[PDB]
Amino acid sequence: GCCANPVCNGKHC
Repeated sequence: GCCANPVCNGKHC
């Protein structure tokens, strides 16, 4: 997942 990523958190999470 990419929810741990600062931006992808709010993107794909």
